[PDB]
Amino acid sequence: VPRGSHMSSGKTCPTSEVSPACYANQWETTFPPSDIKITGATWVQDNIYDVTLSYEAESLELENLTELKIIGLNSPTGGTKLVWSLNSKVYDIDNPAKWTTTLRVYTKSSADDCYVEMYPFQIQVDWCEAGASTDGCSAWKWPKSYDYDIGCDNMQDGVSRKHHPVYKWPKKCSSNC
Repeated sequence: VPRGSHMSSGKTCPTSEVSPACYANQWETTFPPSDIKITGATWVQDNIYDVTLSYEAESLELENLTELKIIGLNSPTGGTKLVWSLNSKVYDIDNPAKWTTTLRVYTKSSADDCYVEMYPFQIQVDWCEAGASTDGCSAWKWPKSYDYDIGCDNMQDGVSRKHHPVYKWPKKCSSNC
């Protein structure tokens, strides 16, 4: 089957087992609606996994986008993952409203220790500045800059200060545990 390392389908998680690490009766609902989630995971080694993050959110157009980045990431490759940046010359999405990126992440054991989960992080969005097109920006009914907070915080009574949970998946991406 594979002709080297890091090409093995056998370290890939069942997608049915990649799911929210927590649930809440109330999440933060500031800023445009979004759906932010992990859709796939692959075990690298130890507590390190490669994952696919999927982002969908009400947006302006690519031309209006100044910067779009994941920050606060607990990762062996560092805490920032820019997917678009006019300043830093990163051009890795086609549409701010719907995109995916891959992240290499550290994990911790979940409350069910058949699973692991990633650590909290933020997605920062910046529109309409610093060289971006201003076309449509006056009509935008939301702030030009904002953060989505991702995490399973220490809730009381099911009330979270985060917009969305972090995700969990089976330890080692095993199908059976």
